[PDB]
Amino acid sequence: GFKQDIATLRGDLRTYAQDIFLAFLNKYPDEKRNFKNYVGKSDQELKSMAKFGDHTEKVFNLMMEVADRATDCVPLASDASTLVQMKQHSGLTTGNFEKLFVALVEYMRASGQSFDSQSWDRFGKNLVSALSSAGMK
Amino acid sequence: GFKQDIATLRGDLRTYAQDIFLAFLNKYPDEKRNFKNYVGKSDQELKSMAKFGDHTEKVFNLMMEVADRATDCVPLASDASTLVQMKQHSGLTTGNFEKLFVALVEYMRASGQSFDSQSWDRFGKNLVSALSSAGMK
Ligand code: HEM
Ligand code: HEM
Repeated sequence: GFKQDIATLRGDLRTYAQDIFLAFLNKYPDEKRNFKNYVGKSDQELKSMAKFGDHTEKVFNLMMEVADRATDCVPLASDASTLVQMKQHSGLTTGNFEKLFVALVEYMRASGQSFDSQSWDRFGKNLVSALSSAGMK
Repeated sequence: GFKQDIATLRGDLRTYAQDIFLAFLNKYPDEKRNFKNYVGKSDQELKSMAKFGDHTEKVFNLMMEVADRATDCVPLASDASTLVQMKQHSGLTTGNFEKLFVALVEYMRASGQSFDSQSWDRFGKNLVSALSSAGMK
């Protein structure tokens, strides 16, 4: 289930983080514009870029902690507040996070591994809800 | 405390894993003989190899899972058994693990962060005991 999935992703986190974030950027090409120097690059070029590798690893390290601290796929309010107050996320909305979780769930369903994709769908919706209550537009 | 330390380390797992492993190898150069692929290389050469980062991240992820499952810094006997039965740990003794934790605690005390270095010292001692009880020489 959900708890074992966190363990599965952590076991190969660098690979999963890059694969899932690329799936997001390719499913929603407009989301590349939030990032500098991502446009015009294929996936293998992105994986060679320092800031891509560093950001995606930090995204997923923290996301797995938020998932780990949730109860029944509902995140702690404090984790939602933490994500809203990050200075780097100045011009983000919940829609950016919504789209990331649609791509993540789609990646899990296509993967052939036994992820609990329904729980991740719930987790993504509940995190978006928490982000809005914490102050994200 | 200890539980926050796990969250700090997991937040930047690949970076901490490499720096701590290098601190171990450089404090105890005899231990590098166990890692034939890493002999003859400086710190920056090792950090530039993908296989070094990949290995240290996987190892450190498992160490954090063991630490997370411990009670009062006492690891589960089942986790100690997993570590003893791993094929890559054939020929290791509890002395190798003791040296790892001396270097870990030294690294935490020098880092200038608010790690609970005393709890990690206790966890290392209790892990060494559990490894003996699970069959390690
Ligand atoms: C979901 C969990 C996320 C976490 C934990 C997270 C975390 C971080 C962190 C630690 C940084 C470091 C600042 C830096 O050096 O760039 C950062 C920057 C950044 N993040 Fe995120 N982020 C998340 C989601 C997103 C999403 C969905 C977007 C969508 C656009 C995004 C866009 C950015 C951007 C644009 C930067 C600044 C780098 C740049 O200007 O290209 N993040 N984020
Ligand atoms: C709590 C402490 C430790 C944990 C959780 C741990 C875990 C692991 C894991 C998961 C692997 C396989 C990694 C991979 O697939 O690349 C591994 C390999 C290995 N470990 Fe450990 N280990 C620990 C302590 C040690 C110590 C103290 C030593 C020696 C001083 C050691 C020596 C080795 C060696 C030689 C390998 C083979 C690496 C290779 O050939 O690629 N381990 N360990």
